[PDB]
Amino acid sequence: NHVIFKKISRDKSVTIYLGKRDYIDHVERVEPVDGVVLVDPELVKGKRVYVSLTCAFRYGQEDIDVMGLSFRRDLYFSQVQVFPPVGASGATTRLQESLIKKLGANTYPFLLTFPDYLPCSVMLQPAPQDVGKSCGVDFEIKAFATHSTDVEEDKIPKKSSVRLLIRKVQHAPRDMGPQPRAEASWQFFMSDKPLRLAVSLSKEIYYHGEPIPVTVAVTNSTEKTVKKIKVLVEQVTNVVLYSSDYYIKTVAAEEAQEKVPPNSSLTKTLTLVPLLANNRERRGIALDGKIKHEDTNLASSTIIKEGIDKTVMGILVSYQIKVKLTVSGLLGELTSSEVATEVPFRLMHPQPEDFQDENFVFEEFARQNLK
Amino acid sequence: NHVIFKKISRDKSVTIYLGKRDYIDHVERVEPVDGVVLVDPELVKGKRVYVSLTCAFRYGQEDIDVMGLSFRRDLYFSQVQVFPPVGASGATTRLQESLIKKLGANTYPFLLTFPDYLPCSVMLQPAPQDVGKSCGVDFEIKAFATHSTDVEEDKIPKKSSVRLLIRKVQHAPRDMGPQPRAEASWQFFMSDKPLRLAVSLSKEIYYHGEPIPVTVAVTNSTEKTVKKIKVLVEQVTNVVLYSSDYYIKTVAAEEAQEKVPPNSSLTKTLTLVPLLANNRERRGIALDGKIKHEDTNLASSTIIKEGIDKTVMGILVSYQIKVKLTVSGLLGELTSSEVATEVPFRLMHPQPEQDENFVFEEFARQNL
Amino acid sequence: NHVIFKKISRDKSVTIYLGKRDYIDHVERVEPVDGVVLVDPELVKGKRVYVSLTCAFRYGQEDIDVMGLSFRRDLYFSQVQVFPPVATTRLQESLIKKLGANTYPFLLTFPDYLPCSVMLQPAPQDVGKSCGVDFEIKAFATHSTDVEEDKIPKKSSVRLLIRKVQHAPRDMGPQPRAEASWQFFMSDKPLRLAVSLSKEIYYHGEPIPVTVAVTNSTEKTVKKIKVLVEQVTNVVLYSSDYYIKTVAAEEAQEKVPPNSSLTKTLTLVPLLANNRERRGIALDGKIKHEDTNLASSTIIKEGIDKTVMGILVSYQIKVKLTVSGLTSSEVATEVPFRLMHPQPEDENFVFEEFARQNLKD
Amino acid sequence: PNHVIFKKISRDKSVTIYLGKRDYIDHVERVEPVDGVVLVDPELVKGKRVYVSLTCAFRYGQGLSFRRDLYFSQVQVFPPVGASGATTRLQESLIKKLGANTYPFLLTFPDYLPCSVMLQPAPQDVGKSCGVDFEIKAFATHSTDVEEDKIPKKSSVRLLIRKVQHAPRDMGPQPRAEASWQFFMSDKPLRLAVSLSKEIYYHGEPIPVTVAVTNSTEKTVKKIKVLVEQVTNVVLYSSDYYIKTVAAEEAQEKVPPNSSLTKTLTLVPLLANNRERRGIALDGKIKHEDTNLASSTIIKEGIDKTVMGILVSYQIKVKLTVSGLLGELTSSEVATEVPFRLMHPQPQDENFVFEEFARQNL
Ligand SMILES: O=P(O)(O)O[C@H]1[C@H](OP(=O)(O)O)[C@@H](OP(=O)(O)O)[C@H](OP(=O)(O)O)[C@@H](OP(=O)(O)O)[C@H]1OP(=O)(O)O
Ligand SMILES: O=P(O)(O)O[C@H]1[C@H](OP(=O)(O)O)[C@@H](OP(=O)(O)O)[C@H](OP(=O)(O)O)[C@@H](OP(=O)(O)O)[C@H]1OP(=O)(O)O
Ligand SMILES: O=P(O)(O)O[C@H]1[C@H](OP(=O)(O)O)[C@@H](OP(=O)(O)O)[C@H](OP(=O)(O)O)[C@@H](OP(=O)(O)O)[C@H]1OP(=O)(O)O
Ligand SMILES: O=P(O)(O)O[C@H]1[C@H](OP(=O)(O)O)[C@@H](OP(=O)(O)O)[C@H](OP(=O)(O)O)[C@@H](OP(=O)(O)O)[C@H]1OP(=O)(O)O
Repeated sequence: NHVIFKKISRDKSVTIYLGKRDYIDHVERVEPVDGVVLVDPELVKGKRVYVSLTCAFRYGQEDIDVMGLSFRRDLYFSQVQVFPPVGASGATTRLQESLIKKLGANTYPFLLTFPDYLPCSVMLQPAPQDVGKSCGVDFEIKAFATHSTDVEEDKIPKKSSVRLLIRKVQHAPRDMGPQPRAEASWQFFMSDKPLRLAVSLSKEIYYHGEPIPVTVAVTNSTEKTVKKIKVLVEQVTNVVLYSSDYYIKTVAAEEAQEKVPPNSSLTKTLTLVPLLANNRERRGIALDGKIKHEDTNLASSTIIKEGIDKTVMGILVSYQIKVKLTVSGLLGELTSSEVATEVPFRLMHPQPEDFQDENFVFEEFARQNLK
Repeated sequence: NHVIFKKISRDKSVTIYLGKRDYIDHVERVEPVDGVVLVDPELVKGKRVYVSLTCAFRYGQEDIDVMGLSFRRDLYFSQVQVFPPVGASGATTRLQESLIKKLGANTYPFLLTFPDYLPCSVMLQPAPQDVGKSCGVDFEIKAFATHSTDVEEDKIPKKSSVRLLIRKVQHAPRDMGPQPRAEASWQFFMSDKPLRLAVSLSKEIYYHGEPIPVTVAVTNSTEKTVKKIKVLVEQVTNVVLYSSDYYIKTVAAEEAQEKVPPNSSLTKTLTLVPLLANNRERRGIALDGKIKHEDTNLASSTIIKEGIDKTVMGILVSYQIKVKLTVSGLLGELTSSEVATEVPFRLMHPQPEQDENFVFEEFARQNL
Repeated sequence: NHVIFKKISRDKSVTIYLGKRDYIDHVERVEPVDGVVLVDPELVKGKRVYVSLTCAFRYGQEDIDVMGLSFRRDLYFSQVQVFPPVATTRLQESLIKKLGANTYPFLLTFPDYLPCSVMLQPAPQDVGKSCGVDFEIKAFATHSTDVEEDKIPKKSSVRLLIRKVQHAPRDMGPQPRAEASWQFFMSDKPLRLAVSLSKEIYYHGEPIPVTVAVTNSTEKTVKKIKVLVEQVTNVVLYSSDYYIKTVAAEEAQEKVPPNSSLTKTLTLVPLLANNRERRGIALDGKIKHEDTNLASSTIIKEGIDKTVMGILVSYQIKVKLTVSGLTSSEVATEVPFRLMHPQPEDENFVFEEFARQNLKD
Repeated sequence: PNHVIFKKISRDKSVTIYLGKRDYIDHVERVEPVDGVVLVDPELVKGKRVYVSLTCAFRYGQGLSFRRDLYFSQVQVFPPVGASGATTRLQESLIKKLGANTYPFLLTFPDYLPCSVMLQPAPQDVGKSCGVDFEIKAFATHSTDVEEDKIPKKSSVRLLIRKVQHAPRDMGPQPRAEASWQFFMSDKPLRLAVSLSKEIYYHGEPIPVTVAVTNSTEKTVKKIKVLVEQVTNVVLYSSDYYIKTVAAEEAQEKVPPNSSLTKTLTLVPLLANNRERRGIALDGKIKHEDTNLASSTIIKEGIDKTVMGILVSYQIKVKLTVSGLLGELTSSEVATEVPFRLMHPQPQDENFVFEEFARQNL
């Protein structure tokens, strides 16, 4: 059963059908938006019906289209005509061809393609402690009807329109970077001996929901005890349009039970899973959708393409493993600083997959809320 | 108008005020860091506020897909309590007394002294051709607030803290004593006939921006021609912690093509001024600050104190005048020889020398 | 039968005879090099013959298409004249008698500030180049003309690469056990590891009785115990190369469950013989020679800068505990000890080529 | 112009062999095959078979003490085999110019052979004469009795050709060496850097050796000597070793305390430089005029070096004579080596002049 997402305009004149809510970016290419518009022929008599794909960065408010939104920047706009029909007006995908058959003769196809220079779905609502405002990158699919007045002013009524907020979701490319690895050593004041920390991850790209095995090697040649080893997944968010806001938040944390006594070395693998589920507080962190929606996750790592200015991504999201060592007789006595190293990794969704029609269930596009 | 440098914590609970960005080391003693912390009493209710001075050597940089590798050694750490007041700083300066008056109650003094065994501000980012990694000696003044609970679980909150990267700048001492010319001579025998090179400087210590008069005296009793004379100021950098990196870079150069023929002598005085300004490329040379900052200069000569192991200086910086003579060899020979000598000198900043009217300025140093 | 080691110059003008290939350093003093040079009087007419003792640190090897890079530092040089002649040992007096009237004595002494024979050829996985400390005894002839123009002809010379071998001193103070203990808290409950050796100094070939005592008051299980002899090598001239290699190992699968304690004594013998791979380890001679052993522990003398030793060699017992954690954690600790040769103590002479015997696989 | 053709005739005049060259080019990628023609007297080869063999052999001694065959190949020229038409223009042209009793042969070289190398020891040298020889032999076989065939010497003719090493299309990285010495009681180093313009030099080409002495010592570098040393390793039958100076240059410059000199000396390693032609690896006999220094051996990937018979390599040796040193603070020389390779440069009918194969003497 292929689930199809539909939304109908206030005036019932235009209905939009999409195969998915979420379209895959796997770096090499992006999945195009293929769907159909079902028009009521009586209600579109002498009208033109279009479908637009808009990518926009917004800052100040929670939607690209709200009265007195502090700042909007359009990253991409594309528009096609569905009605009256253009060319052969035959489908291009099996989904379209199948939907046209299942829905009848007032059904017209549209295909809107994504370019390679766009970010993925990223948005952020600040927590009470955070300076800076709500911002996001939204993807709007809008089917709307236009008509002519005798005074020579075309009209685009809201009641004749349907807008869907789709997600552009980051899935992994064919390859991945070298095994992440860090070495750090500290010689404390009045010490002749190093505290050595080595950190390794199994791989460079992890999937949302996948456990991250952080292997930690503390070599303690000091007379001090490592009292605690904390391993964090930190999310780093840089708003790079309108306002240079910066967020760094723990989205996963594990504290080892082992201490590392003087003149000894411990090697240990801690497993973390960075998940929105882990976080009571869903504000102050880069998400791929609205806080109130259930299908909303952590933002995937931004992947900047060669020779694309990072500013047109709007919000930069990166992840790192932070290993923090609490050392006895140190904080207050010999340092006012932390003992930590970071290892960067990328977090995204898994690689994508590699005769008769399908059986269609219809569902309202509106995403499900939490509880 | 005395300019005062202020910086405020993310949470606005703690603000730090310093008389200067740069504290003078003149060998005999180092200028202490005297300043005040302005605390918001509502936001530090039942908290302690401290100020630390940390000197640390660091080695390692962030390369993409290159293994993360870092080394830090603390060369000095000191901490006083500013709030609630106890007079940890043991006494008062006029600057503190004046700033307390101008800023209100909730203003509390701190004094952190430097010892005599520390290097001065030295750091280095490698150029593409250079083998080793970014390293430096940093001086951090940090004002931070702790809770009664933050001391027990060792998570001093970042938003309640403010850190300034000050410079420890090398000035010459007073009572320097009268100064010998820095001079040497070499006899290069070529077919048992001497090419004599004497190099002389006016003095041994020069100041940043001061012209260096290099007198070169070539006495050529050989049958060969000195075809070319190059005079350089070379900076020599030895990283002496974690990794034995070595850099030698020209920071000033003068080339005459004026020639010294057989059985003749030339004396020539070239003036060179070693300046960071002269260098398009600001990487691969020891600086006293970040490349991107405007107030950044060439590092001063390291001054190792009696009975201090040079390794605790982290980066050794020295300067020398290099004289290169291109010598012809015998007429119809497709190639010539080059002889060179060095004269060391030291490069540093000059000897040092009712309320005031205070202008307040963000600590952040100006970019280029 | 006292075996005497001889070697002759290309031109047959100078022949050198030594009592030994290997001279004993027992810390208090070093055995001096006493030998004789046999000259052909026809071929040395109006020439001077000298014998030099050189100790030198060397760094660098010959790699194809890799930039040639070498460093040499002489740590000691001494020279005496043997011919024409200018104390004596019985060995010299006896050899002079047995060899004839063209035989002349030399004595070269070692000072107390030198390392012992240490060298290293890197294994494929190792960064850093071949390096070593060599001891050369060289007999050579100069002409009345060679002193005026700084040339010494190679054919008139003969060089022996002797070893300076580290032995323990005599009348040594009695030895404390080499022992440490660690408490590894896991959820605020201690895993205690004690490691103890019978003594501080062991001899090459001597078994090392390592007593390991795990007291496990944790809720976790010690799944596995590894006990190693590790050799640690620090090149402290020219390049700060670092090598750490297992030269002996025992791995029990013996487990220590929660709220229990196990004591075990393993015997290890750190030997070059144990190691198929003879590269990447500090040796007292060339890999290809049969008499070659593991380097002895470096013995730095009071107020001697360790850098003039060239290569620092130390040994330690490493204990690794695999501990459960639901995979597992591994904790490890070291106990240092020193490894060297035992305390030290006419004839009929057999003559033998100095050249050391290779490994007839 | 005039293509010179090398001919030799059998004692009995029955078989004559014609070659385009005395010397066949090995340029690493491939080796030039031996293409020639045999002219038979049809009366004197009536009912006989004529063959041509290419033999490569290592020899040691002067019966030869030791011989090892490195390669053997043989073709039939007479009676004619297949079409019997030429394969090269040289053959086709020679057949036309010489007549209908002329038959072609092609003998190919494989890639696993050394080049022409031989050595006659000097009086001071231990070890005997040895070399790698390349023989082209045309001979007739016949049968008078059914129990055997016979190979008479008078019906045969042998040429000793050279396999000459010419440079490949590529070249190794620029040769470079650094050496430093701390003398006993000297805190301070004597540094020597050596560089060559390139990795491959040609016979007769000047070698610019750039020498950089940095003298931080209180001693004087009194002399800088630069040698081209030839190193010869006999790797069959007897492990003989020769190292000989084939070129030497001494700079006039001294390097005084706390100074540095950079200086380029030019050397040309040539057999001509050497009065003594014995004890050095040559590409031919001492007595012949066209004889040169052996080219550098080029060992191919996965070929055991022993089948090369004689290994020849070249190096630049730089020797520094230092004051107050030899006798006082060392019994040793101050020197470094930089390896390089030495070989020959990268590599209508014609009008034929005929010449006896025998090489010209000095
Ligand atoms: O972001 P942080 O890790 O907290 O540290 C930064 C960083 O300082 P360091 O990396 O040298 O510690 C900035 O330097 P850049 O990385 O941007 O080059 C520095 O800026 P300046 O050194 O140019 O002053 C800035 O300080 P500032 O507040 O002046 O921007 C400082 O942040 P902190 O306020 O935490 O020290
Ligand atoms: O390299 P060359 O220019 O040919 O000269 C060398 C050199 O002697 P000279 O420099 O006096 O000519 C060798 O000694 P050094 O002078 O380099 O120290 C000498 O051998 P010795 O080292 O034993 O003196 C050797 O002669 P030999 O090969 O007989 O050892 C001789 O080379 P030639 O033999 O080619 O003359
Ligand atoms: O010709 P040299 O430059 O003097 O060097 C060789 C070489 O010494 P190196 O190893 O230092 O190059 C031999 O050692 P290997 O090269 O074969 O490893 C060594 O003999 P050992 O192998 O026994 O050390 C031999 O001396 P000898 O021929 O007496 O055995 C010695 O040349 P010398 O004969 O002049 O010492
Ligand atoms: O032994 P032979 O049957 O008489 O052969 C000789 C001999 O050759 P080999 O010694 O290499 O076997 C000559 O050698 P040398 O006395 O000259 O060293 C050689 O002389 P060239 O190399 O000077 O030519 C001559 O060759 P050729 O006939 O070309 O003059 C060649 O003759 P055969 O091959 O005809 O016997």
